Amino acid sequence: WLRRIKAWLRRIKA
Repeated sequence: WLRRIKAWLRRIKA
């Protein structure tokens, strides 16, 4: 969750 969602941040555009 420190490498997938930090990039999912890119997918979620949170």
